[PDB]
Amino acid sequence: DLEKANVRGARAVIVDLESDSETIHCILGIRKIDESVRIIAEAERYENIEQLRMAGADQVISPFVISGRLMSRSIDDGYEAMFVQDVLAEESTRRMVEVPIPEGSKLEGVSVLDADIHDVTGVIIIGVGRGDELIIDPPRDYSFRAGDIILGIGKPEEIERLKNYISA
Amino acid sequence: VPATRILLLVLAVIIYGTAGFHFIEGESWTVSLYWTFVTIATVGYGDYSPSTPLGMYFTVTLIVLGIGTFAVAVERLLEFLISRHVVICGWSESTLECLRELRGSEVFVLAEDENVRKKVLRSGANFVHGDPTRVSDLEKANVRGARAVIVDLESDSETIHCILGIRKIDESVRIIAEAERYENIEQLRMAGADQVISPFVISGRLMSRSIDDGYEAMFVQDVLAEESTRRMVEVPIPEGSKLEGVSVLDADIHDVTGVIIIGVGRGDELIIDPPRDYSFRAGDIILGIGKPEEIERLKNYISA
Amino acid sequence: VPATRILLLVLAVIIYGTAGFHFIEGESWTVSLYWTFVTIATVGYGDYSPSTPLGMYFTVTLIVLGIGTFAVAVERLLEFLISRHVVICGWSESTLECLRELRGSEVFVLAEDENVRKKVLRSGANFVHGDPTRVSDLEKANVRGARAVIVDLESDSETIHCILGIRKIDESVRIIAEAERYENIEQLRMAGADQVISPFVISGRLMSRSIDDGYEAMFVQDVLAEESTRRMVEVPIPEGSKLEGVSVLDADIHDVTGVIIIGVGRGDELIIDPPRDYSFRAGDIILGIGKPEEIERLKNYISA
Amino acid sequence: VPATRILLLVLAVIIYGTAGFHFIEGESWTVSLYWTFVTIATVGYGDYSPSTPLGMYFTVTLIVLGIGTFAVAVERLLEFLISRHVVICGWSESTLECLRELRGSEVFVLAEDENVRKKVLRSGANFVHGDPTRVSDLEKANVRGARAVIVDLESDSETIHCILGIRKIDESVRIIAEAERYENIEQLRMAGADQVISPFVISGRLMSRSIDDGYEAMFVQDVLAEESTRRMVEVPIPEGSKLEGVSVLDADIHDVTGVIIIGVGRGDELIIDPPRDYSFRAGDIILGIGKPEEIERLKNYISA
Amino acid sequence: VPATRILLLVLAVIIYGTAGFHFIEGESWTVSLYWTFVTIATVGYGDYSPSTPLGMYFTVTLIVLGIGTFAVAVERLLEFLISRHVVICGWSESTLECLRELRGSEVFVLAEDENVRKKVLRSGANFVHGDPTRVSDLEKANVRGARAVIVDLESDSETIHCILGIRKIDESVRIIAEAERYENIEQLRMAGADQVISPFVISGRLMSRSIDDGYEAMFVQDVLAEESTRRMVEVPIPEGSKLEGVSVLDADIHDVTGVIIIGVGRGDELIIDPPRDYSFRAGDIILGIGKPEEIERLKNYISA
Repeated sequence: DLEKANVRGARAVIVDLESDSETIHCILGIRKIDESVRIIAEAERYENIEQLRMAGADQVISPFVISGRLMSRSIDDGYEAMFVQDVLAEESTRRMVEVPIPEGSKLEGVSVLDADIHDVTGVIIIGVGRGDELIIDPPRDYSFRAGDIILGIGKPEEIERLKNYISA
Repeated sequence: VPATRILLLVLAVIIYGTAGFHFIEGESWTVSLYWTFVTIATVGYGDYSPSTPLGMYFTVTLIVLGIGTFAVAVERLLEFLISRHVVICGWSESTLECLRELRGSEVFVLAEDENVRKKVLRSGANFVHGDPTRVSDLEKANVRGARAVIVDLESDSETIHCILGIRKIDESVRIIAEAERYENIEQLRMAGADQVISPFVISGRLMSRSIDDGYEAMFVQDVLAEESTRRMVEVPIPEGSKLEGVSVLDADIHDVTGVIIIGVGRGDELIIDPPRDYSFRAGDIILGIGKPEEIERLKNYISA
Repeated sequence: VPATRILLLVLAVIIYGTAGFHFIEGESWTVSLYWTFVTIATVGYGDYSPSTPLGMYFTVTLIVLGIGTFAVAVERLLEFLISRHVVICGWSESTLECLRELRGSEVFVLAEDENVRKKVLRSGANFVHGDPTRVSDLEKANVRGARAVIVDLESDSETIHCILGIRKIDESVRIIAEAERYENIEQLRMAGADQVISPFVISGRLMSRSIDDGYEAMFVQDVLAEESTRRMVEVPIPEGSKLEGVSVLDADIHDVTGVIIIGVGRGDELIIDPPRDYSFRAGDIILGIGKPEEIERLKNYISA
Repeated sequence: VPATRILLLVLAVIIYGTAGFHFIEGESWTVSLYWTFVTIATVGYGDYSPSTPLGMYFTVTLIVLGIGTFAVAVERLLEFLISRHVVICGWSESTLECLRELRGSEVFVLAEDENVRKKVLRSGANFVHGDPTRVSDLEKANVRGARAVIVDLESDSETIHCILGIRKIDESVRIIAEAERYENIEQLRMAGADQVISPFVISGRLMSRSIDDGYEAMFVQDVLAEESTRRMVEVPIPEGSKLEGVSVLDADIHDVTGVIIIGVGRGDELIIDPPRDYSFRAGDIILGIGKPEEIERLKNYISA
Repeated sequence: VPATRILLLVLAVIIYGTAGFHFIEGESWTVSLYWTFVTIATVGYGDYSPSTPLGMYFTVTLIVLGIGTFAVAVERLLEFLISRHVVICGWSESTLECLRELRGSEVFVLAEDENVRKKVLRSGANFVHGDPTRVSDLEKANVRGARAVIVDLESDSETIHCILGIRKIDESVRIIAEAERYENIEQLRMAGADQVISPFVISGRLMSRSIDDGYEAMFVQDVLAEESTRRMVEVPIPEGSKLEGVSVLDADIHDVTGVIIIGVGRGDELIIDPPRDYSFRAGDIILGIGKPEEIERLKNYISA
């Protein structure tokens, strides 16, 4: 019944079943068929995240851990929960985006201090990602590479200015 | 048997014994009271004892009627001799991780299931048995003196009922509710919750944004964890600081400190990525991301 | 162990101790009996005690055989020592509010469920476990001597069945029933109910008369609540009163007393807004609304 | 704790107390033993008591080590000092009326529900908790030594399972089963029930024959009741009677006695309204209807 | 109540009584301490007793506060004065028969239900309440030191989850699983099970091979039952035996010993009906069927 639903030709599989044992079983059944498809799982318990990542899921998203950490941090004032719940909605004025660095750009080897993204463009640079790691608030000696992913927050005019600023 | 009834029964035995000994044996009221206690407790010093046949018969009756009554009374007596807090209504996984993050504070848990008391007492929180929708059981768990109430019940109807019960008790306490469905967010805000945290909407948007590459989910689940090098903390601008009237363009907080100023909040409104001519005030809550050394440097920079 | 067997065992110990002390130590039968109680109860005054080696050995045997036996006997004894009524058949919300207003009297609640025992005993009524449709379980709850029986069961067929059972037991008691549907009011009155109260018909009529403005529902739910200023009282006309044979036009109750005469009743009939030619009799019940000062003025007005 | 170990512990306390009092206070071994019992039992007459500081300290140690030990010892001692039947599997209304008709005989009841023990013990039958389909619980209820087992379970599958369990235990006992459906009669006979009583088939045929006038249902429900003047009893023809070889046409039992001979049975076969040339034997069971005077006359007529 | 707290409470009573008697009645500290013990133990010799009204009142207070406290203290004191295991995860029929054959060893049954405790303790195993999928509830049941873990849960996903948890705890223990479907045997072996037993595949193959005549099912269910005459035994070849380097054609086990050589095993492989050129080694396991006399003859045959 997995091979019914075209897992081989797919580009991403999202696994959210009724329990976590069923999620690990379905992830093993998916990895039986296509060993390179992207799997996004969902952990119903905190202990099972390393098991869901060992079983084969590329990205594990645990909603109850995020909910508990946003509940415990909103006792005083909930600016963090407001930030998290408002940056994700595709209706607001500011958007969190991923902008890739093309080959032949103007920022090969350029450090983030000399690049000066926030004053020139207006995009808040919260992280520079590469491969399967994300470096949140990178230090000033961080030299860019062609192939890095810049994760930022800004108005879409600032996003267009950032794409035109890093363009080759 | 209710403790108060046992109290009356033992008092009646005491009156019976004291009056009987006084009238039959002719000892004073005080001696007779003392003799009655000594006898029904089975101490029996023998400094006083009946010397008449009637007194002997009476004493046997007091022994039979009084020793058991006194024994039950003493055992019942044994039982009675032997910032603010946070109240949690309902038991789920979200409240479990919230209770993990709330160590060092006094936490009550109001839940209907009796067989969760072991995990509530192991997590470090006092368990209060009851129904969270009922006002009397809400009241017992000290909703009045709390600083925040966290409501996570099975459905949204019970959550709205709990929020309205808490608003019937205390109109000033903080309610943090959790939405199970998307459309009930505005209704949970209408009932009186101060902030509604909808976890399945966040999870669905992260699962939708994690198709190409999952940097957003990594960012959220990393900065919410208090284990990384960078921490999301809110610094307040104190009364009488160097930053009143100064815009963020004149400030350059990321240039002088190294924290990433991702938002400035006032009251219950937050503006993410504020524009350059946004004038700072005293009381605006700065939401930033940085190392704790940068956090202490930011506190020293915005000082009075 | 059956209580009666424990009784025999303790009596046997008492005989053994009394005869032994009498024969070995030479004290009177009465002193020996008293000494036996004092000893096996572990009181031990010491006014009497053995003075011979045989008596000492005997006393140790009595201690071993008697103290445990007496202890078990007293604890078993503990268990046995430790207008007219109203019977309520079934447990629901209507009987709950009826029990809330009926404080001070003796109420026996007859119900099938055993888990309602704690809430019945906390509301202030003696719980009688049974089936309200069975005749034997009705006779267990003392229906014969009661002054009213309130029937409210799960369906309407069960209510007619319980009414038929009570009428098989007693042909004079007052039965109050609750109808679930409008069609069964005549069947409940034919089966023997002295008054049928239909809550859903009242609720539907109030919900349909509350569309424009709901002063009818406010009037009903304010004069039935015993916390408001005005109360709906029934004031009976005594024999030999001043108002035997006067019309209600000539009597003029409202201006002289302050009460509002909404109706008068006789036997099992009621005349709402009685016309001016209605001549009063003795024994009539006056249904009125007023402040309790006006109620006492009306009561002093209709005196003999 | 094993009783014998408690015995050793109390003996050790007794040795400790007796030797201590003898050596410290200088009383005789016998007095010291007596004092030890009086003290550890908490009797405390005070005829003997310590008079030295060492004796006082020692006595407090004996009190602490000895009173609990003696208490546990006496309570353990307390414990040591202090035709055939019919088994019914399952509890229904049919078994309730069967148990009403079976007064004076020893009846076991094997049922799964624990909350029927009160009505089983009130009806006059011993209650055995268990599952009737399991062979161990079938065995406990003494199926081996019974004379008849009556099976009335919730369905026909459980009834057939119970019949096969009883046939696994005893192949000679009598099983009386009840069919809930019509088509399972031959299967309940295949499993091993000696007679299958299908009540809904009898009820349906009486309800079908009672449309015009209900004389058949009146006849059945009247002659089965042991309250009418006529009774359906089975008389056996004894060995060596006057009726062997004599046909019913030569007999004229209704002419000489007045009973109505409605059937003659042999073994497990019954022929209702037998023809005139049916030759009687010795051992044929005559099924008749008549008054008990006619029954005694019929017994005197067919005698040896 | 913790024993140490009860200790403090009784010490506090002792201080209260001793100081009170000393100051009110004027006896020495030692006599006052002794009197306090004699009184709160309810011994009451009467060698010392209060002689003033204040002392009498005080004594009644000590009696009430002290007798219960002392009683609880002595009972608490009473308490202080007076190969490797196999873990079974889940409870079903297969684990029940496995527990029936595994008598003599130590078995820890880990199960979610609490009502299986009595049948687990009656089958002869220590019950450990928990969830077999959780890692902490696995580590509670001592999986680390066991010699085999038997996993049989409700579904196959739960079985794979429990196997992954045990492999996270221990990488050397032997895991035996039970497959519900034929597709999950390879997933259970990849997840880490040392042996997967599929009962439904064996049952389906035996039911399909029992159409013509069922000698296969009789063979399997007779050689697995340890009540028959023949037993299926594994006989290991020791180091230094007489059969190192001989073929099975030249060894000729069956005529000289009487056993039937159905297969030989090495490591984790098995060769059923091994060909005649198979040369024996040391450490090989011989799987055979025979009478125990033939088994002992084979064991003496393969000696060093």
